[PDB]
Formats: sequence, C-alpha cells, structure tokens
Amino acid sequence: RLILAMDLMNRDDALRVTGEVREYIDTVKIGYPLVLSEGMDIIAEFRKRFGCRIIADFKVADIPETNEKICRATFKAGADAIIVHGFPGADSVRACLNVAEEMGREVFLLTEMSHPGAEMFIQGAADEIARMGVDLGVKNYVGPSTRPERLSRLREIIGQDSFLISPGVGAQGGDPGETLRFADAIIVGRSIYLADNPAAAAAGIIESI
Amino acid sequence: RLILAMDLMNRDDALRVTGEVREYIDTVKIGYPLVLSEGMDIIAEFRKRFGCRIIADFKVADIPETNEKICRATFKAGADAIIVHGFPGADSVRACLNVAEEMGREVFLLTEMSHPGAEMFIQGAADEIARMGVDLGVKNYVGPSTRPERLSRLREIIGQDSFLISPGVGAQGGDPGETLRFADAIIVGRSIYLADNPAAAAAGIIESI
Ligand SMILES: O=c1ccn([C@@H]2O[C@H](COP(=O)(O)O)[C@@H](O)[C@H]2O)c(=O)[nH]1
Ligand SMILES: O=c1ccn([C@@H]2O[C@H](COP(=O)(O)O)[C@@H](O)[C@H]2O)c(=O)[nH]1
Repeated sequence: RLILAMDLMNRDDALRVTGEVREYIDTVKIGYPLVLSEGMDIIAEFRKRFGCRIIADFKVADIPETNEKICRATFKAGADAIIVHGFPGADSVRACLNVAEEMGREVFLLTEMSHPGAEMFIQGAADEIARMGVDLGVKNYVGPSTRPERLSRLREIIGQDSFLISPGVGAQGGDPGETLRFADAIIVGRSIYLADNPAAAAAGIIESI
Repeated sequence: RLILAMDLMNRDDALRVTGEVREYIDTVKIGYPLVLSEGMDIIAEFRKRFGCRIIADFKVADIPETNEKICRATFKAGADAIIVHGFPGADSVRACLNVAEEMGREVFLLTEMSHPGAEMFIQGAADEIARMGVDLGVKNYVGPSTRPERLSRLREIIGQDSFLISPGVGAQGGDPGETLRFADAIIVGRSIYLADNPAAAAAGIIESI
C-alpha cells in the first residue's frame, strides 16, 4: 500500500533510490521534476528496469484539446495512469478519460490537494469535483493525507470500491496509519528519497502501519 | 520467474485460480481460449483485480495491415505485451512493433515453438527468425522449454540483455530448472491450472528451481 513519489531530478540518483526500495513498493509515481530533467523516455526505462506500474503525476489542467494531447503523449511514453486536476471542469476531465479508453490506461482524479494553499479555493470545490468524478465514471482518486477528515469525506463520496491514493505523508505532516484508514495506498516522496537509508525509511513507514 | 498461462475458458474458474496463485507469479499470460470465450474485457478485469502485467498470447500471424489492427485492439484492451509469430516475415513483425511504439507497449517474438510439429518447418527457420528479431530491435522473445539446446541457441543469438520467456514446462515435458538456465522466466499452464491445488503446484514448481 506504498507508492514512491520519485521526484529526484537526476537519473542516476532516481534509479539508485528506486532500486533500493523496490521490495517495499508496488508502484512508482513519476512527475515533472524527473521528466523535465531527464526526458519522457525515463518512464519506459523505469517500467523495464523495475517492473513497477508507473503513475504520471502531471496534474493535467488544460483545455480539453490540449489535455487530449498531453494524455496521448504520456500514455505513448508508457505510463500506466495519469493524474488529472478536476478543478478545470468536466469537459477537461472527459478528454483525459477518452484518451485513457483509446489506450487501455487509467485516469486518477485529483480532488483536493495536500498543501496549505489548497484551502483557499480547491477545498471548497472538492466535494463537487469528487461528485463530478463519480458522474463521469472515474474509479481512481487522489486526496490529502494532511487532512484525514477531508480524506474520509472524499471516501464517502466515491464509495468503497473506488481506488484512492494519498500524498502528503511524512514531509508534509501526514501519518501513514491514519491516512490508510481511508485511502487504499499512500504516496511517499522525501521521507524516503532524502533519507540516509531510503530502504530503512520505507521499511519503517510500512512497520508503522 | 513464473508466468501463469491462464487458458481456462470460464471467467469464474480463471479468476479463482489466478487469485489463488497470485503470490507465486508476476505476470499472467492470456490467450484466445479465455478471450474468445469471455471477451476482450477480461484483460482489463484481470489487470485491475490482480495488478499483474498481462501478456496477450495471440501469436499474431497475419499480413502487416491486419497485424496492425490486431495489435491496436489488443493494446486498447489493456494488454502490456503481445506475442507475435516471426514466421510470416519482417514486414509483419514490424507492423506489430510500430503499434507497440505508438501505444508504449511491448512485442514478444515467438521464434521456435514447443510442440512436436514445430520441428517440421519452424525449427529450420528459427535461428533466422531470431536474427530478424535482433535486426528489428526486438528485445523480448519466446522459445521452447521442451528443447533446451534450442533455447540455448536462441539465447546465443539474442544476447544476455534480451528477455526470454519459455512455455512447455510441465504438461509438455519441460523442466523448470533446466529451462531457467537459458530463459528469464517460465510459462506454466496446465501443471498449475488443472492441479487439485494450484497454489501448491505453483509453490512446488518454484521450490524445484
Ligand atoms: O495534493 C497533492 C498532489 C500531489 N502531490 C505530489 O505527491 C508528492 C508528495 O511528495 P512528498 O511530500 O512525500 O515528498 C509530490 O510528487 C507531489 O507533487 C502532493 O504532494 N499533493
Ligand atoms: O511454442 C509455444 C508458444 C506458446 N505456447 C502457449 O503456452 C501455454 C503453455 O501451456 P501448458 O502446456 O503449460 O498448459 C499455452 O497457452 C500455449 O498456447 C506453447 O505452449 N508453446
């Protein structure tokens, strides 16, 4: 129930840490910090080398037409799933869902973010964004570890069968065990990749659940 | 290093056995016996339910144009890789490789088959088919467990870095350990799915390596 947020910028460091913690994870979340530094080919390299599923955390937040282009390039690169923002509206989410269907891949809908600023505008729209996801047939969601009461509310809207992953564990203050009361899996970045011993840090997090 | 050949025709039986042996495998090979009975949607169901990579063993063996169509439908259905025959020639293999590139997926090249009849025509062309794969950039191959001397020859042609999987273990007479001297992974169907205790059969095969 642990997903590694691999946000190191250097290919060598990213490969090192991911290989060291492979036995504790089942999925690697790759985002723009690594892709904009090393290129989209890094996705296929990771999938080949480690055999883990790859979620591209691109927080797609464009108009429908451009969203389609971004999702197509991401799935062509080998990503198993892509994280998309729901705040830009239903048409923008639908465009992503359409490409995922054509490619046999998945879309994860980001409904409420984990950082402090998320309270300014996203939080007030989060329940509606989640309801929109349900209405559109979304089955994978992303919610905040830093606000378990909001994670519980999100779980209430999407149901027990939907898959919910949650970032904000560790560095941002979120707790593994409390977060897993509501989410299916936790996303952990810095607590693992900046540790003196990433494998020990990952083992420790799992042991704490 | 164990791949389950799930050739049961009934969805309920297929799900039962696959779930029972999940801890012993890392990939599920799905072919026409299950797909033509339960539909292509079974691929996405398996990927979702068990989280295993899915190799579609469709032994694609058509003209280039039709090969492209078959691969596109297979990848749209969610398969991570497709097994293609090399005997129809380079243009037919290239068509599959082109679709895999557009979709961010993989092609496995079947070079020599495991059954007795494979000696009639395929065996004599197998080294050339493997060389063709190398020339086309193929990195995933399928060779026979039933003829380890041929599996060794295939490994010699494709190199140590190419990934080689091998069917014919168990029911067809192939030995797990001997096959793994040359292949990276073994494919096992009936020895596991027809066993009174599939999980015990899988554990036994792994224990025998
Ligand atoms: O609401 C969200 C959505 C995504 N992420 C992402 O999850 C990871 C969390 O990393 P860390 O704080 O564990 O280091 C980062 O890649 C970050 O972009 C969040 O932190 N919060
Ligand atoms: O040369 C080949 C290529 C593919 N397969 C496939 O691998 C599986 C082997 O099943 P079993 O003999 O372990 O039951 C079946 O799905 C079969 O179609 C072979 O057996 N031999």
